[PDB]
Amino acid sequence: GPSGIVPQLQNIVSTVNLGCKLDLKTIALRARNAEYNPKRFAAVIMRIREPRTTALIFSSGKMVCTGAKSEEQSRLAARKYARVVQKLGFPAKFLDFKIQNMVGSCDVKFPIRLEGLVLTHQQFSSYEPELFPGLIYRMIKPRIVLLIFVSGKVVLTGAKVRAEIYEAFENIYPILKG
DNA sequence: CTGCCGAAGCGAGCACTACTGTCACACCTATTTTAAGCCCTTCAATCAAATCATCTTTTGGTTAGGATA
Repeated sequence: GPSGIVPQLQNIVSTVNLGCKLDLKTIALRARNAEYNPKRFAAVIMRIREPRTTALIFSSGKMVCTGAKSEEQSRLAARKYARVVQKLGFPAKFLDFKIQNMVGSCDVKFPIRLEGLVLTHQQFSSYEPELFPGLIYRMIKPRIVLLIFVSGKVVLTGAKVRAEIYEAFENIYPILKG
């Protein structure tokens, strides 16, 4: 059963279609929050604290936002940037909101001997202590990629909802225990 | 007044990896979030090697406990 520690989400990734053409130079000229460094990259990157997130905008009318701790928080930040662009003088719309990725982490509070895991799980676990200190495991159900360390803490990514993170956590937990 | 054919020296066949005309798709980086491990600096707290001050062990000379020659 559960060890009493829940996987806390660390990140959320989401995108929405603004539905109109925008001028990045105009945004950099008007908005009190903007980049335009075309010498490096022709784009504008936002960020707000409530929710704590970073978003990025193009002239093509797409938005990519990331940084929240919950999917609904990410959507709130997305709608905040949509409001900002609407009051920037652009006819922005909050259309086709899609959630792309999230990151979570947890712990088991006992040491992990990676050698046994690689010896019994090499077919899906990649161990290489020379470059990346931890161990890499790719999980199929659901499409999750997992990082495991000796300290017992685990990083989970590749899901679309917190339920997937929890379910993968409890799938791996017996393996971590033994 | 023009023309044939020999003598000797040449030759062959057998021994139970350099550029150029394109072209699309790679190369390239705009950022988010971890979990333990990273390189270099850079100063600060602690340390230990070397040097200075002084007590003491002994090597040449004076003193009065001590003695021969």
